[PDB]
Amino acid sequence: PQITLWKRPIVTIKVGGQLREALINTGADDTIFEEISLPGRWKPKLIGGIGGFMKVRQYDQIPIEIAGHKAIGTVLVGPTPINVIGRNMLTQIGATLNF
Amino acid sequence: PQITLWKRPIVTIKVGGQLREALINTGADDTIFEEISLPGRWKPKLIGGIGGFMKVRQYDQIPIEIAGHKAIGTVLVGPTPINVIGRNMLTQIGATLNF
Ligand SMILES: CC(C)CN(C[C@@H](O)[C@H](Cc1ccccc1)NC(=O)O[C@H]1CO[C@H]2OCC[C@H]21)S(=O)(=O)c1ccc(N)cc1
Ligand SMILES: CC(C)CN(C[C@@H](O)[C@H](Cc1ccccc1)NC(=O)O[C@H]1CO[C@H]2OCC[C@H]21)S(=O)(=O)c1ccc(N)cc1
Repeated sequence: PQITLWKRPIVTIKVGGQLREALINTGADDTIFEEISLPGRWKPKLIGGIGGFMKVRQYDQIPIEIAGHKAIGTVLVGPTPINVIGRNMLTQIGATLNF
Repeated sequence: PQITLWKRPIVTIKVGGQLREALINTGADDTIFEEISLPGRWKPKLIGGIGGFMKVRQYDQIPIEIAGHKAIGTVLVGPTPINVIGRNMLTQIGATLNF
């Protein structure tokens, strides 16, 4: 698809056998969801650093479907106020910015 | 241009008779630069809200050139750690996300 930016670019995601809404965020290195059960072994990760750190669970090699397109990558699970699709996943779907 | 997302999408901006680097950020509603002198009347604005607020100077109707393309819009000036081009400006240049 082609997504214009007059509204926040929030899209439907398939992840962990569930559906979630998430913000497509070119400003985010990583993809993070609030609390979802995912498969495999996780490890703790501290993220952020600008004013403090948030501890999250890092799951690698998670399949997601982002508005119809399949991606595999790292998904962080933790107490984010806003689910986010970051560049790690956007590269996998071939997302570009165009003007 | 077409910008891939394997690196942070940082681009050269012309603003206030100066050059700055800024992050193209689809996750940001607004455009914010660290401290730059701009023309016109500003007003204070509190931004954020997620953990606290940052007070910034809001300048309206500021021309910028974002990798070659002219945009006019609101520019916030304040103590951001990272200069950001947000959706307010991205819509003016016709920036889209495509996959
Ligand atoms: C890490 C996520 C929970 C949230 N994100 C913001 C985060 O990257 C901020 C971005 C940031 C940049 C400049 C100034 C303030 C915040 N950086 C940061 O270090 O925040 C710290 C704040 O306390 C800790 O808890 C979260 C991470 C740690 S994000 O995915 O990029 C993001 C960015 C903007 C929006 N609207 C929604 C999500
Ligand atoms: C407002 C700017 C200074 C910074 N931005 C982050 C900001 O939107 C966070 C985004 C955010 C989202 C979820 C969790 C934490 C932070 N939201 C927020 O309310 O932050 C508050 C923190 O203290 C105050 O100072 C800054 C604004 C106030 S941002 O332009 O979207 C931005 C986002 C990510 C990066 N890497 C760089 C910039």
